Amino acid sequence: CPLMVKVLDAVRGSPAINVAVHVFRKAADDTWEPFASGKTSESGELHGLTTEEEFVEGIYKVEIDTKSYWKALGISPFHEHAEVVFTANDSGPRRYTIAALLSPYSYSTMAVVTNP
Amino acid sequence: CPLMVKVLDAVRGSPAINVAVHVFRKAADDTWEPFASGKTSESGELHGLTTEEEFVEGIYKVEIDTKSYWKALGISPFHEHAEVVFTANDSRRYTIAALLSPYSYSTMAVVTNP
Amino acid sequence: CPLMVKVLDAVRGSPAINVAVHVFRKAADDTWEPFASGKTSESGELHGLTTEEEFVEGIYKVEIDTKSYWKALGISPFHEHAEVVFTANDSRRYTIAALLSPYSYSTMAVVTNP
Amino acid sequence: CPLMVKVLDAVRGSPAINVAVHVFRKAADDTWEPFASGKTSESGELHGLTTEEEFVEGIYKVEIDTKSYWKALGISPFHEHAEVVFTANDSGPRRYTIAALLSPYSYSTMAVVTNP
Repeated sequence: CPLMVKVLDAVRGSPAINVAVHVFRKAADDTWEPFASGKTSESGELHGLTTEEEFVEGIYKVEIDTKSYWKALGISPFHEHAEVVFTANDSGPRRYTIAALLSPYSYSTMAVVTNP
Repeated sequence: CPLMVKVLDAVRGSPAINVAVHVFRKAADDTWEPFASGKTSESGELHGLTTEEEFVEGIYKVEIDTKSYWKALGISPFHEHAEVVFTANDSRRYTIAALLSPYSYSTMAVVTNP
Repeated sequence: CPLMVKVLDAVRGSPAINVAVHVFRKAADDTWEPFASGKTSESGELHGLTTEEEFVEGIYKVEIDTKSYWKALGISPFHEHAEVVFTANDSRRYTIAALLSPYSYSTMAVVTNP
Repeated sequence: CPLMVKVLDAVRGSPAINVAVHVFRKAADDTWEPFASGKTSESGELHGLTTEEEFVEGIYKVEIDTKSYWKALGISPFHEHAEVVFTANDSGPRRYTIAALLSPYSYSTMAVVTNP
């Protein structure tokens, strides 16, 4: 898995389930082009977004739709989403795990980058 | 001061000084319109971005230039920048804080009523 | 003010008010000796814990009573308290910040030189 | 695994490997009694600390020896360790994952609690 996203809920002490995630890649004309999307599973993880072949060098944006997540649990949160923007694969293929820990008025995000 | 931004450095345990911050407001065509900008002070804070008159309800984006901060320190970072996107609601002062590490950041909003 | 403690609430986006904070200093027999205490203010801050004369080099523990904070709000929390343990070094002011959620907390130290 | 500890390094974007972890349980006389210990693996995880039978109700303290970790990487960090203190199994057996994200002058800790 070259790109995996994991989301946790710091209010419940649980995976954040059914969180929508949209990935974009910056195009030549500097616009954000849709690249992949999905939703987190019961484990809070989203696998299978892309492949080694498709996940070329570029600048990527992972959008985690946190506001929709919170509202469905009865909470009106601060952020619209959590964005994670990074250059990927510029020194060759890597595996990326993007983690996000969510609270209504805060989030943390961490990346683990490993060489296959 | 309806909007203040504070940035901290978790590698050195210090304010993050001279960090560029850009604020955008979402326009009717869904594009991001430049709204305000500046650089953090020696206290890691950025004051005077906007005014009560000007800071109307809407969706705002605060972009914090973290990559350039780390690059100047000779540290290799993960993110291009940190982004904080939120809706301003009438019914208060917003403090957006960001705690920076090379491969992680934490952001928090403190919303208080005068 | 050589030591200040700030506590924030990530569920409500506010200062964490009236949080009990206890500071201990490690004694020669390795036990924790009560050193200072108080409750956070309406700004979530606790000032005046100690003085320059009294805050000598040594290992200190700051205990933040998070469980009681959440219980009063009717929210079920994970931790008994948050603990911040560190060595004071001569060669500055310490700000210990804690950002609280029911099953998580983040703590940060800002160490600055007058 | 009723109790697992996971540690990540926010400077390197990697698991925190070979981090010593000491677990204590509060005794009847309110002293901290040694309960289990170990070190994180190449994945940043520490498994096998205890068993369902041994991990009874109580107040537990997980000490993560962060200072020793940082010093060996050339960094003089702020904290002596990261402590995580919690009541466990007071409503029956649960599985606990304690995660810690480390920086030299900060850390985050999160617990995921699941019912078998």
